[PDB]
Amino acid sequence: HKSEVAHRFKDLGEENFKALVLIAFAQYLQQCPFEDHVKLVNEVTEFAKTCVADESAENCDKSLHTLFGDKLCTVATLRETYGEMADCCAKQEPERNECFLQHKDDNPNLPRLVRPEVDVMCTAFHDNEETFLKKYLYEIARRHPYFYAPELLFFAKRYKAAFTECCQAADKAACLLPKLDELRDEGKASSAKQRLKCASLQKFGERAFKAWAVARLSQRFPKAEFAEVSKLVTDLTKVHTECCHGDLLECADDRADLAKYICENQDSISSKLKECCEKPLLEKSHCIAEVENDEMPADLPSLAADFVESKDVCKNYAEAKDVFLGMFLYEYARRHPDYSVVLLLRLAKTYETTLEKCCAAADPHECYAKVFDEFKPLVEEPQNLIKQNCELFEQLGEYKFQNALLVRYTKKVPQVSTPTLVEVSRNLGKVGSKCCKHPEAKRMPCAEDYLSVVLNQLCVLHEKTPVSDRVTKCCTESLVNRRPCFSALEVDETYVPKEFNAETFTFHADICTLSEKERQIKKQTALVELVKHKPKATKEQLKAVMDDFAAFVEKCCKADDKETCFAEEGKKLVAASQAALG
Ligand SMILES: Cc1cn([C@H]2C[C@H](N=[N+]=[N-])[C@@H](CO)O2)c(=O)[nH]c1=O
Ligand SMILES: Cc1cn([C@H]2C[C@H](N=[N+]=[N-])[C@@H](CO)O2)c(=O)[nH]c1=O
Ligand SMILES: CCCCCCCCCCCCCC(=O)O
Ligand SMILES: CCCCCCCCCCCCCC(=O)O
Ligand SMILES: CCCCCCCCCCCCCC(=O)O
Ligand SMILES: CCCCCCCCCCCCCC(=O)O
Ligand SMILES: CCCCCCCCCCCCCC(=O)O
Ligand SMILES: CCCCCCCCCCCCCC(=O)O
Ligand SMILES: CCCCCCCCCCCCCC(=O)O
Repeated sequence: HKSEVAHRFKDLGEENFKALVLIAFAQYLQQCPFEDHVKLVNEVTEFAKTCVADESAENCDKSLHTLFGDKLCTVATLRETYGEMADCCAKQEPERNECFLQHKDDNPNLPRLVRPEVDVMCTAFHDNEETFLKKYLYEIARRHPYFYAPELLFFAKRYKAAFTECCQAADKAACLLPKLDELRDEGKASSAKQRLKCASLQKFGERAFKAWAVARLSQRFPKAEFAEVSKLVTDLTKVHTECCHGDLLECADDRADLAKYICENQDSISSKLKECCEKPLLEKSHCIAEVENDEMPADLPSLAADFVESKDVCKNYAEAKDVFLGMFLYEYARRHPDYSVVLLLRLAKTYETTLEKCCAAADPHECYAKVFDEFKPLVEEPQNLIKQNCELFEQLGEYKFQNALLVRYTKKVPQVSTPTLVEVSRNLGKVGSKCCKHPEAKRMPCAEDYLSVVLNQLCVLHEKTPVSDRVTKCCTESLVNRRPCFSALEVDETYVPKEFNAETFTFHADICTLSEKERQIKKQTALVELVKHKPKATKEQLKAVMDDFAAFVEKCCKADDKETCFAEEGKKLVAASQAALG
């Protein structure tokens, strides 16, 4: 408007305003103390208020970036603490803002943030709700300088809502701790997703991204016209290019403009944007991003007509291959919400691979008159797995099932950090329950969304601590082949069973006194180690020793003494195993 500051304050509101400014500065000045950021926020906020009362007061005409940069440069110890970053204060705005971007650190050498006791958290919440929430928001923000601010804000309110509900409950911990875990996990998945897209836009390219967006937007807005979808994909692409550069304000405006365009064209995109569009800026785009799939028109012909029989097909394909394959993808995508984008892309690639060789023959219509046959095996696969796993996830519960993955993966690539094997296994497990719950129509898309992050996380580690090239092969394979690659790893047969060591299996009674998350992650570390020492063991074998061990501990937690039991009735089990498996 006449003043940017004013305008952002007016529609964001004072409370949200204060919290975003805090997250902003917390992400650059990651080293300064909370108390300092509060002075800052309050200052900036008093100024904002100045521009709201008189939208023409001194300096209110300045742009946010400018103002932001000016405040960053007033920090007395900028150069002493951030050193080179302080040099940014010498450039002329555009360059300055760009300079600040590139100096923001991502590996803040800061201590892991620990979860204090429920009683103290609850007490802290109660005594001073704002300092408590804003303090932790500041803590999460300075350790994650790239986590999109608004989204972090959105998480805070969930944290606030969980304390609010739990701290005044009967069994606080049992109420609170699980919700805090659902937020930690969820919070990590979100961080991972946004870095993955920005990475993909880098690797795979702007085109591949678009292909991905068309598939995704068509499943969500099946009723819209290819032209309409296509318009949204071009915009969606920019939004994410700019956003991936890292400027919070630019990124925010792009998401806002798009969300507004979508709401002003509702009846041309979806009939599911009712709610979201009534919401205020902040929540609007976010809301839209999680909207449900509109229903597809019952009418809808079939792909056969326009993509196989129809004359002009090779003609349409040569005039605009990209737009053409875009329409294929679009038409298929909107008819199949239950497919994972990536699956939709193999289909699209395959179709392309056929028209490329087929429109080169003397009579194509014959060459490609059976493409849809090549599609069946490609679709059946991801489906059949989803079934094999989700069904198995029944016989056994999450934990007992994570123990199946655990063994299966340790035997594929046994030369991998045992604690990385435990994390990945457990993570796959959670993916199994977060999804297998959904109906046979949201499964594949869910898995795709969660398996991806888990897979990238596992590649990032493998990238930093390489070991097995097979994984490397999968980690450097194509966007569309990553998963199948992993799903095709066979048990490794070159493995040299790990040197024995009874210590790795030496246990004590200190475990009859540990929470689930504890007991588990230990019964699982031995299980993994047990496979690396005798990978030639079978499921009947391990499903046996897993019992001779489990029900063994219950016998030491049922004995007057323990230490002896956990060594006496132990070792007795070790030998009874180092024999029954050799
Ligand atoms: C990245 C991220 C982490 N967290 C969680 C994970 C962190 N612990 N660990 N590991 C915890 C630190 O308070 O917050 C969150 O709530 N939101 C987020 O966006
Ligand atoms: C669609 C989607 C996007 N994101 C990313 C993309 C958003 N940025 N942009 N553009 C970012 C917003 O926090 O989160 C996400 O974390 N989960 C999702 O489901
Ligand atoms: C905008 C974010 C506001 C966050 C307020 C967070 C309060 C978090 C307590 C977190 C305890 C986490 C324990 C853990 O991750 O292991
Ligand atoms: C002086 C510091 C000013 C910081 C202002 C931050 C404003 C953030 C607005 C974010 C709007 C997001 C809209 C959306 O995601 O759809
Ligand atoms: C203003 C944004 C409205 C977005 C509605 C999005 C439905 C999105 C499925 C999106 C996958 C998006 C990836 C990205 O945005 O970078
Ligand atoms: C208006 C935009 C139309 C875009 C049409 C895109 C068609 C993309 C086919 C992409 C195949 C990608 C295969 C791969 O990335 O490995
Ligand atoms: C020790 C490192 C192990 C890394 C394991 C990566 C495993 C990826 C598995 C994907 C499995 C899909 C299974 C299924 O669909 O039924
Ligand atoms: C404990 C792990 C449970 C895993 C269940 C995995 C279901 C995976 C479905 C994968 C579909 C992949 C589709 C694709 O890659 O194109
Ligand atoms: C040298 C002998 C090493 C034995 C290692 C045994 C590891 C057993 C893990 C058992 C996990 C059982 C889980 C369950 O029963 O629900």
